[PDB]
Amino acid sequence: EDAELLVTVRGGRLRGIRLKTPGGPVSAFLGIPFAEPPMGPRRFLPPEPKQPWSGVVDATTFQSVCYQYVDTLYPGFEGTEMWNPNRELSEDCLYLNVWTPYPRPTSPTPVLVWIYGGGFYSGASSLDVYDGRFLVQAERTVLVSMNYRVGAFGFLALPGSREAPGNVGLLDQRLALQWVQENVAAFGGDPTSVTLFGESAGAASVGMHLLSPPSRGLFHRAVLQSGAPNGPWATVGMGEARRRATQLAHLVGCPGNDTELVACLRTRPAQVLVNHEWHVLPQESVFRFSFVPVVDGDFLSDTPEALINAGDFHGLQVLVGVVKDEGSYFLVYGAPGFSKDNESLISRAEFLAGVRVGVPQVSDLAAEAVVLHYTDWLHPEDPARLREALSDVVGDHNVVCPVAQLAGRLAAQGARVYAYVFEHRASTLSWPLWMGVPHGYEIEFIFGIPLDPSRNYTAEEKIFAQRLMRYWANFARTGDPNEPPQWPPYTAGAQQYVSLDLRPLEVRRGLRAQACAFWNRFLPKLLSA
Amino acid sequence: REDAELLVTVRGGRLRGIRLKTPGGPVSAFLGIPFAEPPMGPRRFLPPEPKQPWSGVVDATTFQSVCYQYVDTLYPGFEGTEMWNPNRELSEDCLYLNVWTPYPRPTSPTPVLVWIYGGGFYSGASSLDVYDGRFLVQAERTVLVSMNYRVGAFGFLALPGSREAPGNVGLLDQRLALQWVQENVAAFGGDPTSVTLFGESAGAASVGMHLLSPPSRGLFHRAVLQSGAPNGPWATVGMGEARRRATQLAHLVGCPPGGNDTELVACLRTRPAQVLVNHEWHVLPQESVFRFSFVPVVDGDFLSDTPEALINAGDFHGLQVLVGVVKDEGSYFLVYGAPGFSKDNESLISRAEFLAGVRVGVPQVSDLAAEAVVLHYTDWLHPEDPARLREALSDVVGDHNVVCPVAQLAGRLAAQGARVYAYVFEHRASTLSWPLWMGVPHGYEIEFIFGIPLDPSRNYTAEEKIFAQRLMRYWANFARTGDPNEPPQWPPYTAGAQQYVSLDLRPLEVRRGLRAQACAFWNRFLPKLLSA
Ligand SMILES: *[C@@H]1O[C@H](CO[C@@H]2O[C@@H](C)[C@@H](O)[C@@H](O)[C@@H]2O)[C@@H](O[C@@H]2O[C@H](CO)[C@@H](O)[C@H](O)[C@H]2NC(C)=O)[C@H](O)[C@H]1NC(C)=O
Ligand SMILES: *[C@@H]1O[C@H](CO[C@@H]2O[C@@H](C)[C@@H](O)[C@@H](O)[C@@H]2O)[C@@H](O[C@@H]2O[C@H](CO)[C@@H](O)[C@H](O)[C@H]2NC(C)=O)[C@H](O)[C@H]1NC(C)=O
Ligand SMILES: *[C@@H]1O[C@H](CO[C@@H]2O[C@@H](C)[C@@H](O)[C@@H](O)[C@@H]2O)[C@@H](O[C@@H]2O[C@H](CO)[C@@H](O)[C@H](O)[C@H]2NC(C)=O)[C@H](O)[C@H]1NC(C)=O
Ligand SMILES: *[P@](=O)(/N=C(\C)N(CC)CC)OCC
Ligand SMILES: CCO[P@@H](=O)/N=C(\C)N(CC)CC
Repeated sequence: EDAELLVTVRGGRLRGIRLKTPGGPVSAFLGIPFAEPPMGPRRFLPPEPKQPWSGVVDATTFQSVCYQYVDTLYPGFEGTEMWNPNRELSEDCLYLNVWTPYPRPTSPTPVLVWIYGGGFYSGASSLDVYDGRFLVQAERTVLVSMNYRVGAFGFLALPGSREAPGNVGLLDQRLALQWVQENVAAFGGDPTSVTLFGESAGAASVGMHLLSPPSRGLFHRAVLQSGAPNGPWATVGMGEARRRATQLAHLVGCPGNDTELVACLRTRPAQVLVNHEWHVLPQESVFRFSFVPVVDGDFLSDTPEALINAGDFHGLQVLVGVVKDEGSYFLVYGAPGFSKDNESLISRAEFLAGVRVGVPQVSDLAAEAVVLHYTDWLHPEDPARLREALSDVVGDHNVVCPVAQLAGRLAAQGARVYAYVFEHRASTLSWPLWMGVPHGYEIEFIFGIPLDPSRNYTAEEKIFAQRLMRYWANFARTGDPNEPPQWPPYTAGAQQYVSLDLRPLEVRRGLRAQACAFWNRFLPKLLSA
Repeated sequence: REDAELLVTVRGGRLRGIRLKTPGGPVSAFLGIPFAEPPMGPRRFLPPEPKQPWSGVVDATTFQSVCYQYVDTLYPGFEGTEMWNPNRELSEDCLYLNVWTPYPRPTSPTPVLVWIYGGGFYSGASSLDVYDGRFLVQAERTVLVSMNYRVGAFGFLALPGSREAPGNVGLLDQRLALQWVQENVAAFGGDPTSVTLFGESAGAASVGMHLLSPPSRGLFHRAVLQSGAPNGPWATVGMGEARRRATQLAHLVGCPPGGNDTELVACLRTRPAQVLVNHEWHVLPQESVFRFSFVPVVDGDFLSDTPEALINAGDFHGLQVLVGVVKDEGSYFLVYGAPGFSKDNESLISRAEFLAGVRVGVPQVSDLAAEAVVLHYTDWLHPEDPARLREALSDVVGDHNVVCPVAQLAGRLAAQGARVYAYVFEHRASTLSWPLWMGVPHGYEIEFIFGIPLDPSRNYTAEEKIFAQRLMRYWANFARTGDPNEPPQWPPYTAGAQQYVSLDLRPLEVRRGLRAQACAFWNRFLPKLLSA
């Protein structure tokens, strides 16, 4: 009966499991309840702290995945199934996981806290690609990851109402961060050295905790991978949030009091809400999600973009970056002429049609400005160039330029910023070659998944993964990824970043500076007049 | 006695010319042929009336007066500016034309080249040294004609709808000269069935307007547009703005002491010509470069619609045109008002001066339009580099006013049935007096087209004399056949391939795109922005 796997937290006693890695054992505590189950009357409500328990909670296996849409675009395809739930769906899903070295550390060790992505409509801390055992063994850190409510269950908002205030999925994350502050020392973690990191909507979540004062005291450093809180998909206004919530109620046979409305929604099975989730969007689109954080003055006192411009970020260190081809993944989900199973050599007409889908809810004039900038007017109809251009449109608008704006504003306002572009295409990648390095496929290297012997990564890849784990952990420990070729900080003027691939670090200038000047500087002025 | 080669009878009466010496042999020149009644006194602002017949022999032996115009004083005594200033006395009695013909007179009908000078519709003269037609005629055996036309208020002041000052009379001066060519050029040996118009800057815009005006279209067969287009943002003005500028000029000179148009023009006609010139520039609505007070007006008569509309909607089958630009169209105009610019220093401007220059180089556009210009012409990896900013503002002014209007005209004509040839002139003359940073400025291909390097009193290199002879051959080949190529090839310009040739001391090099990325902004996007 192993004392290393027995831990007492404030709520009671836990029993963990000893996990094997190629580098030696790891202690894991999986499925720790940090909130009361948000069931029945608690649906749509802020999380409530988990009440204490007697006896020993079995923390030896992942708990349920929060209720979410399950992707069916390519059934059985590894490229999509790796993101789908690998545990049963349940609204009883507010659990977190702790990985720690074996034996448990006696002195405080820096803590890494992972927030998964998935467009605020999906995701789980139990996915194979988020396995924390390799990072913990290799870099001697404590790693924490939590489940948080997604879709309507986490972000349906009737603003001003108590029954459905919105942003409760963000409050799930905050409660887990508060849990870390109060309990991580029992596992050997240092609550005074907590580094948030997340990808896609998880990166947008990290940025929103940066911009919400009640969350700012719960961590010390931040890593934003391929996502930003100022992304055009990451927040929604109060009026549009109310419209989407009201439209969902109509679609599921629900009725006008906000109270009556939510009460009827609470009688519906969770799967029924999921089945109508995508139908409340105003337009046919890619890279848009129905229920996302709402700007209502509470969690976010203003839009993330306003909060970024007006903040004093002295004393903050951030690590941000993007993959080489942020836009390609999303094109197969609705852009005309695109598929993972052919070359997606689109025509000019399909390109123009894709622009309206990839840049939804903008005026015709705004769309024409997009076409002007992303057309090569010496080769206006070349299919290969059009395919690459539409990928750039979607990737720049939704990921690269929001990340570039956040990096530049934080750096100019006192933060130390390190920026990267991930440019290695995994030898095991199942997506076609034309997609390049797609969104989300740096994660497996950050987590050291290539070190798993049962996988088919090359020897060079394993060394690459170990390099990236060292950068990320160096940043967690010191706020500086460099090993004491150097990685210089990103600044609004020099705009320096490094490329991450099998070659040594290469310093370059500009995160798509010409393109992002369009999205970040001109287009806001066009839309306002 | 008399040299029969220098005696010609036209419809108005008899003329006596002069024999000119050229390095290649003699040429007959008839300079100062009256083609209209002098538009003086009551005839000021009125359409030209044909010159009434005369008895005896008119001596057409020297250039006549320059039409009344502003005289540039930016760099007094400087060759780069003085070469464009009048070289004859100013007078409203200025409606004369010139004919150069080979000596002896041609035996069979010879193709005719007709030159229309530029000068922003406010200046210019057919008598400038750089327009000397003796070298083209001797080298290529063509007949060359050039005319004076009224400029400034005298040629383009418009009170639209008014009978006393209808506007566009300077264009009617050009048309009357073209009608004179049809009726009389055969007496000099010229072929009235093979007439090629060519002009530069506002002369090129004038050529394009004759292409788009049916009464002029029957008077010529081919066109050459050098560094100018009728669809340039400076080349035409609306009816209301023309009336506002004309009314403001009258107000500035004490007329009336608006109101009745007849009375208004009658008061203007009592003012000395120099008094009108002295107030010409004060009627512009905004501080700017590349904008001129009195230009052709779109009033439904000479131009039934805007040139852009007429170009987009026209059928141009059976037409051959040659168009082109110099390498640095914008640089010349920057020293005339862009902050931080001068011919006497490097003009390495700051970011603030660049932003200020954009409003001067793109006048009368909304703040949003100006922001679009700044977005496009800023290198956001080097947003404050002075050298890059200087080059960028030159591109802004050159693309907006010359390159992109020419590219739009070239693309639409080619797509709608015309045979188009396009060039970029990239040779900086060894004799150029402008600073090195200005590159190949606007207007400095003309001396090579006219073969000026062949003048023995000039100091051009031997390569430049060979170069000049190449260009004269291209232009005359086009005049004779509609194809500059010899009976390295010059391919036609098309809306898709967008092929043009570089003209310099090296052989022809074929390239693609007349600043396609930049001109997509000016020609395709910016119009949509201004309408919303
Ligand atoms: C590339 O594929 C897309 C997607 O089509 C699907 O996948 C293909 C592998 C094939 O099995 C198709 O039959 C599938 O529908 C093609 O775009 C579709 O084209 C059809 C016309 O044949 C049209 O009815 C659909 O609406 C199109 N779908 C989308 C999303 O645009 C595309 O034509 C293929 N490119 C080729 C073949 O060059
Ligand atoms: C605008 O004024 C003209 C000119 O009026 C003439 O000149 C003034 C100085 C004054 O002496 C008037 O008495 C003159 O008549 C008008 O054109 C004249 O119209 C009359 C009547 O139809 C005619 O007999 C004259 O020949 C015209 N003179 C011309 C054409 O030179 C014109 O009608 C006025 N328009 C208005 C007031 O709208
Ligand atoms: C480059 O020259 C301009 C023009 O100034 C004139 O020309 C210069 C060559 C020199 O002879 C000056 O004395 C002339 O006044 C400079 O811009 C001017 O700067 C002065 C004061 O420095 C100001 O009063 C004028 O308004 C400016 N004019 C314009 C059009 O901006 C410019 O500063 C010079 N650049 C240098 C020296 O780097
Ligand atoms: P992100 O939330 N993340 C996505 C789509 N992902 C699958 C590749 C990683 C979990 O994108 C929407 C912002
Ligand atoms: C539209 C303004 O440009 P154009 O009229 N021509 C110019 C300025 N010159 C002087 C270099 C040639 C006569």
